[PDB]
Amino acid sequence: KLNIDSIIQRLLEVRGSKPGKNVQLQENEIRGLCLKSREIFLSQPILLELEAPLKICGDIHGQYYDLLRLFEYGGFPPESNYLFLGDYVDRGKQSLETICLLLAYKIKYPENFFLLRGNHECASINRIYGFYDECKRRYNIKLWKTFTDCFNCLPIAAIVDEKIFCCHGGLSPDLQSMEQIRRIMRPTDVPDQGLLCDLLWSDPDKDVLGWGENDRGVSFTFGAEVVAKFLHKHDLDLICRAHQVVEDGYEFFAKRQLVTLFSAPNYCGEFDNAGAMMSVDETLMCSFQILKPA
Ligand SMILES: [Mn+2]
Ligand SMILES: [Mn+2]
Repeated sequence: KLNIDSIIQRLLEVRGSKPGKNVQLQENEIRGLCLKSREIFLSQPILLELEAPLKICGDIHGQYYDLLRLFEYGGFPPESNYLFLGDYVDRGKQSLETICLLLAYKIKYPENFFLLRGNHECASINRIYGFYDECKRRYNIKLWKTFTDCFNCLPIAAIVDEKIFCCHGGLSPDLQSMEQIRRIMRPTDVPDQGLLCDLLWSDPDKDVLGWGENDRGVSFTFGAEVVAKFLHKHDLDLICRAHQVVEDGYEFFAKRQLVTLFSAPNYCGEFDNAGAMMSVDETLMCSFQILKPA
């Protein structure tokens, strides 16, 4: 029943327009995106094992016209393969269009386009930071619930070519084995502590070395020694995460053993930050494309 091509065409029709212009899909169409993407998310592993070549993006937060920007720099699907690290909704003004385009591409190109869960893909959080209000304002609360059901099935982490470990937040002191991630059962809401919480909420910290307390009031911080041991233990070369704004769009930590990516330029209209996108080529060489704020 679902006309994906037409949905994608209408979402892209506003390319070039000044930021703010809405796209108005029918409720039934959005509901269809959620239900069909949810089938796909559940049919694929919770810990994705992906291969290069690949583009990797961090937080978007409903900045739809920045998402379009990313695709014009990186290549509209299927010209490149994509992995997004979560935080698609909240704070920005066009979360619906952001998430709709992402889900549409996921349905169209399920083997070449991937979405991880971020900490905002949780109903207790996106109720407060804007997605609930955007849904209510534009459609209704029932549609917001349909999105939650779909968010609850997103995968949590990826390993790219057995060398790059990717997740929204970062590491967990509870993470002894990758099998622990593969055993996480979907759908689920994100608990307030534990492994799943930490993957979506933790942060690197330059002033600690081991594990520390996190100023967010949830989860932990980790230092360079945690990072080194994790990579040595699992025979990995790099951790790739998002979750924090970085002035330059990306930022290395711990002698380039971790990188933070952030893909929303001029975040909230408040910050003066650039957005970045990481390319991994077949040789596992990492490059960056930078989108300066306009
Ligand atoms: Mn975020
Ligand atoms: Mn986050």
